[PDB]
Amino acid sequence: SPEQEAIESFTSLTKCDPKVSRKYLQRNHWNINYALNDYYDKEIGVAHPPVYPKELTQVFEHYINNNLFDIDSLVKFIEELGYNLEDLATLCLAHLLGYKKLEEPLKREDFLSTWFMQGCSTISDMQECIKTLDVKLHEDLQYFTQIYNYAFNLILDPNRKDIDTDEGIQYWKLFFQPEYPVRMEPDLLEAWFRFLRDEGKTTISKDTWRMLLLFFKRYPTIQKIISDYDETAAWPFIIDEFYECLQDQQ
Amino acid sequence: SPEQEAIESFTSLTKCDPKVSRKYLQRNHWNINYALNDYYDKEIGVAHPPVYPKELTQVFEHYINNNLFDIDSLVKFIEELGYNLEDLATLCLAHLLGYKKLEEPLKREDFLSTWFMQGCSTISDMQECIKTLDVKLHEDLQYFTQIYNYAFNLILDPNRKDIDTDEGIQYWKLFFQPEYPVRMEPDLLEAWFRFLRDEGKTTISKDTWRMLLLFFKRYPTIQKIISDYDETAAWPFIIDEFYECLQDQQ
Repeated sequence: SPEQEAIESFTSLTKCDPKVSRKYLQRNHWNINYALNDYYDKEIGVAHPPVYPKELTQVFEHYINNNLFDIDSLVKFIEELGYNLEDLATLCLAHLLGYKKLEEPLKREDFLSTWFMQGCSTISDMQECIKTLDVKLHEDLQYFTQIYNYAFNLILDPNRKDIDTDEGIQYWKLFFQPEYPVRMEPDLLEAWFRFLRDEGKTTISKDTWRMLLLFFKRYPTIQKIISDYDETAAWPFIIDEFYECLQDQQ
Repeated sequence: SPEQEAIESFTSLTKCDPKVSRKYLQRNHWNINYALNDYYDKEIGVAHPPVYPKELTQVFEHYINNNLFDIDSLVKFIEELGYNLEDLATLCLAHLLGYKKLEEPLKREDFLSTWFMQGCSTISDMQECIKTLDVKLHEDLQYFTQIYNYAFNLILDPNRKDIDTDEGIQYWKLFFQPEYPVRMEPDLLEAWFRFLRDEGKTTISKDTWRMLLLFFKRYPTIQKIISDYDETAAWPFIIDEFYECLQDQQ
């Protein structure tokens, strides 16, 4: 389709949002020549201030790959900011930017609007923002729980309902560090990892992921489990089995 | 099915979580008589502390209607706490409790676990919690935006993609009060409501709802719109049409 082709060309040549491509084409009777000419005439500079500061759109465009802000852009981006893909602060960023899955490319409007709302246009600003979120992860339990539950949804592969146990263990190790709001005994954590490996549990469901945070806040030590745990409560089976194995191990 | 019937009876008689009903039945060879007897023997009180303080499960059970914590329970509940269904603080509560839709009943484990995580077991505790969230709505822009976007998803009727304009106007009037982090001119807000009514716009889409927050943060006054607004930017059509009507109205 000739009109579809024109939008795609315009978007490639200018690196603009596709909605903006349709607007320039509509204003120029869908003739790409006149649309480019209209558009550039506008860039030079009775035009209007851009929606977004030039510094900000430049960041986005710097990391875009083939018209897409895709997982590679993101890794490159977080790189520049001073983090790793598997950092907890990166979950906070991804949550901030509205990622639903790390594989889906990030919309240009989602990037620009997010940073603009936070008053950021430079790498250096973006850095201060993320640092402030990382403080909130250490200090606000509601925000900590949002991110903890979010992490599962982001780890979760296309067309799967559970995560692999190695990735869940990798994240548990980050989330249950005592600088974060859910403090628990290290022996209990180590016992949990050993149990999952002994039992050869290969996947973790969303129920288990969520209930484990509640279980550790309720029973933060092995002695509190042995002492107080109610096997007729509403805990998942795997938590009951963990209890039986702790009680067997004394 | 006899086993399904037994779970349902047990759940009715005890007001316990259905997972707990299956556990007591499994421990008593699926004979409801022995299961009740096991269960009550346990309540009296070498039992274990309950998972949740008695004060907390009592709150839930006080508001439950016919085994369900349904919209009527919720209205009754928020009533007791000192709010109205249409309060912004109630969106914060609903978000806290994990409502996805106000019509779906709230799971017993979702109620108990939420309050327990927040260190609350009494009405009075719950009150202090909500007050603290309401402070966060006034002071934290990221939390304000989460709740603003959440509100649309909660207003959104079963099997519909857009909200009615009257409900969106009702919420805009609450969200764009100057005590909240997005400050804008009252004349502009009034012009927006008048435009939507003049144009006879009957529904608001999720795109429009979300972009309006960004539009008001970018152009908080009518003079800033007239002066700076770029009709070739990525704004929704209805925002472009609003601009044309503002420029016509001078």
